[PDB]
Amino acid sequence: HWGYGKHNGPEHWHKDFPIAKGERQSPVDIDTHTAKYDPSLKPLSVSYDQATSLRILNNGHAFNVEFDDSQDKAVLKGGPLDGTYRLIQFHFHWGSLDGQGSEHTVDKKKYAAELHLVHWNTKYGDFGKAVQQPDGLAVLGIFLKVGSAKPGLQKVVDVLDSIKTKGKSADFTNFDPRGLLPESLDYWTYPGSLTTPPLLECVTWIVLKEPISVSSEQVLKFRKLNFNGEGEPEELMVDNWRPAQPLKNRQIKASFK
Ligand SMILES: [Co+2]
Repeated sequence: HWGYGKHNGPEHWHKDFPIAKGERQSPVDIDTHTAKYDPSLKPLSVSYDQATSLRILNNGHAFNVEFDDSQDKAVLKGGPLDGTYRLIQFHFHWGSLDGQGSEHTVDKKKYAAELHLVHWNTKYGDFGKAVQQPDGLAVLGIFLKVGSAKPGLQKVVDVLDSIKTKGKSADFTNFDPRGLLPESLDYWTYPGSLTTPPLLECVTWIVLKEPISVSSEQVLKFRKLNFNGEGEPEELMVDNWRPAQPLKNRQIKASFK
């Protein structure tokens, strides 16, 4: 099936998913010298106080921390968005080396990892309907660099041993995603896609300018996860990132001067 390996990686995905060569694919390189400030934009509103995390799952590609999205508990509004977008899950993309791992790049810079907080537009009723719409999803992307530890990440790191292999899950209640955010909510935004198959062009991307720092120990534990299932030869879960795709007929807008 699709993956990040030697014979099924991003360069092959177009055979099964021809939209991989589409007009609004993600990620992209963010050129800070061509993105333009848009005074029409508003501040982001991140309302995560009532978030209800449920479970963490190794899906064979990354791990998802899943939320109750059956009410407006953890929502994203404002910015470029019209309406209300509910948090369904977050996950990360990361490298085998600290010099790669992010999906978006900034002036061609790769970060060590990238956090995706995935939200769907409540006007479409559920996630599966939302991904069929151009304005179905809002993904808040946050870069990770290696430096100091991120205290709010540690609960995630310490459950990883329990979900080492594909298809394992564990209870993951009472996790506060606010502990993953940087100080600033300044952002870039553009229209794009899911970065994994089916690569649907349903995402308003909101990529924060300020990275968070995680420690070398935290990243090393991410790199101990496995793509494989239990009882199969070990394939470390690293380098689960798609490279930058052509911008084509899009503009990246900044919320900040
Ligand atoms: Co992602």
